[PDB]
Amino acid sequence: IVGGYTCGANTVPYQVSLNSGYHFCGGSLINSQWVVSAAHCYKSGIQVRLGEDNINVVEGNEQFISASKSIVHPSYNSNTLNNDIMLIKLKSAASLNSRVASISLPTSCASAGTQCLISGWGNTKSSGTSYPDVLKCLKAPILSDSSCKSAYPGQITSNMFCAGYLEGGKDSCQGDSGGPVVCSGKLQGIVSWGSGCAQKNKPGVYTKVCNYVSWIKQTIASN
Ligand SMILES: NC(=[NH2+])c1ccc2nc(-c3ccccc3O)[nH]c2c1
Ligand SMILES: [Ca+2]
Repeated sequence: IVGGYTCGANTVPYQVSLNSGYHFCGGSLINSQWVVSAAHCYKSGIQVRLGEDNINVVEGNEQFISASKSIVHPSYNSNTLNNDIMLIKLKSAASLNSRVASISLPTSCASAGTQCLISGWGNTKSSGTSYPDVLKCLKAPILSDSSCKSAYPGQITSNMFCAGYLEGGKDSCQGDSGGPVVCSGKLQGIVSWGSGCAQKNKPGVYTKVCNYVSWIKQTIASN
């Protein structure tokens, strides 16, 4: 996250870290045995880490659980990142309390102007790299579809939305992919892509979760 603030330990209780020997993507806990992330974060041998604040120090609230299966969206296109969403089922259910809790899926799609909370352990610099060990947060608004398509002509589909600042300085970044965009207590987006990070007129682009609720619910119900 570039230009964000330190969230504070376990203040984002649905945030997970996907680990394959190291943190490589974020994710959101949607129930005690399922995590939603970005399809471009897919790989085999994923261990889901819940209750994390400092990903390099075991502080006491962590739950490390392996994935039993991953399901990438049937229409995911890795060249355009359209339908960039995946589901991960945990080998055992996590123990939910105040520091590890699931986030609700939305009943309605959020509108431009909505302020949301984006979080992750991604790079905090726009030029250069500095990866933080504790969770960073950013409050940002969803932008109009007009501003979004104008910033990325020919690349935005109906399954994506932009959120951020056209002025730059604040954005999600590499290492934040797969994480949550929560607006009014509902998971409305998944950190998906951007052109660099925090650059002027290049806001972050997110998977529009409201368009996948039926698929998520039907998938969980049968697996
Ligand atoms: N600017 C942004 N909002 C952004 C967000 C997530 C990203 N994730 C990446 C990324 C880059 C290389 C490999 C995987 C990634 O998720 N770039 C990203 C950029
Ligand atoms: Ca830790």
